[PDB]
Amino acid sequence: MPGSELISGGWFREENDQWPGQAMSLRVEKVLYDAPTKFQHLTIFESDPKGPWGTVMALDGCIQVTDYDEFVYHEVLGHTSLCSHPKPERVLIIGGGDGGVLREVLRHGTVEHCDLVDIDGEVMEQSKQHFPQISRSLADPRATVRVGDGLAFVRQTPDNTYDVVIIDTTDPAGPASKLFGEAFYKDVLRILKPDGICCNQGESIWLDLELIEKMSRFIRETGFASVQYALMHVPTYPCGSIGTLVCSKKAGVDVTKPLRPVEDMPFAKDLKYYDSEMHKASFALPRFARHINN
Amino acid sequence: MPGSELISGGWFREENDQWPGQAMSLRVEKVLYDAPTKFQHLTIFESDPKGPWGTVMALDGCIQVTDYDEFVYHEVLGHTSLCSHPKPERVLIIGGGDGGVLREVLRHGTVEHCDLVDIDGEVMEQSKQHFPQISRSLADPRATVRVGDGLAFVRQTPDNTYDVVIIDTTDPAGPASKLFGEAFYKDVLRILKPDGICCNQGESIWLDLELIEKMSRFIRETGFASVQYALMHVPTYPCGSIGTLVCSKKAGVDVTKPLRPVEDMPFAKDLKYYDSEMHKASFALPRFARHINN
Ligand SMILES: C[S@@H](CCCN)C[C@H]1O[C@@H](n2cnc3c(N)ncnc32)[C@H](O)[C@@H]1O
Ligand SMILES: C[S@@H](CCCN)C[C@H]1O[C@@H](n2cnc3c(N)ncnc32)[C@H](O)[C@@H]1O
Ligand SMILES: NCCc1ccccc1F
Ligand SMILES: NCCc1ccccc1F
Repeated sequence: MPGSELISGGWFREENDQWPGQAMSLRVEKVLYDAPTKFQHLTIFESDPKGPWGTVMALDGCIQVTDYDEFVYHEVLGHTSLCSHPKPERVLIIGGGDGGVLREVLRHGTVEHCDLVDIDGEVMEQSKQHFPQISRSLADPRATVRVGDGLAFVRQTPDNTYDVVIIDTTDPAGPASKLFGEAFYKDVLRILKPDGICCNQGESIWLDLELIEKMSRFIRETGFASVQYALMHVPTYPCGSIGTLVCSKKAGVDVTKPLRPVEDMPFAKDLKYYDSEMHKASFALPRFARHINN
Repeated sequence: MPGSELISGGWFREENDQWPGQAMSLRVEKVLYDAPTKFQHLTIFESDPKGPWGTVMALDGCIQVTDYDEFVYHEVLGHTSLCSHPKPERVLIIGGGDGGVLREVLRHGTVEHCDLVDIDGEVMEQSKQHFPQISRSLADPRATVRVGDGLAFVRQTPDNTYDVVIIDTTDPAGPASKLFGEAFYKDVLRILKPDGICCNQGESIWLDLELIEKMSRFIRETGFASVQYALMHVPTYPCGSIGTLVCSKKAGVDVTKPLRPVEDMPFAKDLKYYDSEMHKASFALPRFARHINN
């Protein structure tokens, strides 16, 4: 819904009815691209050089990435999921057209192939033009990048295809709407191998607690053995955090203690947020929310 | 620096040169107070009833408290410090004129008396008027509230007076400037008993990392045996978080694991954010910030 109008008087103001009454605002130095795509309104701007945020991307008015803080969400989804799997060789990313989660997934030496399926091919194009440090991964021969709806893709995929499925989507308003639903997760379960792990963009414990409760419950009811929400610090998502529901197909698995610590891997010291202490800490939730995890 | 001009368009915008290029914005339903005090510009407003934030207070344009998320910082400062001490009987709060930390300190049965010294008497008056759930503590018989500069109060206080000193101040621009300084901390060390603990308003890992490291350095140099930063999730502070440096006078103290777990206390079930799991998780820092704690 929201579009070009959110830039006004030198500021981008993230006003949205998904978070009534509040708006994170970033100063605009230069707009780089602002257009409707086939699916979403896409805005990329350079923020004020006197601030640290760098380039910023928003879809349907909702901030998706900035240069300064993108490493948090991308490291958390990519490493919390793959470090919870015994030997993740085949990975699926639904959404993620900016390439960030793919960049982090492809740090793991176990990965043989990752499919990435985003509905909006302009997101991949503009990420290659304006976010080269996030998009470099897209060209890698381990990846097959497709433009398509994630629901339709999973309905064409065989049972037991993937070790890990990562659902990196926009908010429920817009083309991601059915990806927050039970029918979609039914198929995600089916396309995972017996030891499979999924994680998602699991929204906010401040704004979306009821949805998190609802989704955590229906994902267990579809047949995942366990679901645990990992909370992470991201300044430029609404209220300064986001979470991911980390789900295990197989019973007896505790995703909250890494199974294959990143520290035993050669790229651990290049990460800017994630490590095994952060992984365990991410599943400790405020008392008001701790019931999500038990 | 800033004042009434941050309300415009029906919104309050937290523009500040302490965080250039960004601003949190809240919709204003009704201004409740807006004026210079003896020391600071104080603004209180009721936010959009369509949003969750409730009443909001700002000093010198910097959001201090909202009804919806105040319990996080108040619980973390009050309980992380007192649950790290073996028997905290005498406590000093510098700043904290809203009374939130004092509310939390006075849940502990060990506390005989808490002194609170805030430079701005108008903050206590307005917090009683407009934040009763936060200020419900100020007139307790276990508290003595005085209006004055915390710097002089700590200088005048005799050695070995307190078990815990909690420094709940505004940002360094303004009357709290010298409370981020080494001379103040020297007096804090002096007025603590030999097994004393202090903690403070420790600013942001995204905006202030250099300041945080400088403080941790000089607090150690003054003679505190250990200093560890605890991170917490507060949507309405800049970037969505803040921290506290929790410092022990005595050697041999690990404040990162609770000494007296709050679960053994009768009010644990009343808290909305803090518990032992959150206390331990708070000291896990993102890799980029990890050098604060080692
Ligand atoms: C930009 S990425 C999130 C930013 C942090 N990496 C979210 C992507 O989800 C895609 N998205 C939204 N709906 C769908 C569907 N139905 N299918 C696939 N991808 C989707 C959308 O086009 C974004 O590029
Ligand atoms: C409002 S409280 C922080 C909000 C979350 N409890 C911060 C207080 O610090 C006081 N403050 C600022 N400088 C000083 C000094 N020098 N001394 C005491 N109190 C001070 C200021 O008046 C606020 O009431
Ligand atoms: N409101 C932002 C929620 C979100 C978080 C992460 C990635 C995409 C995304 F849309
Ligand atoms: N910019 C907000 C920093 C802060 C945090 C907490 C209490 C007071 C305070 F000023």
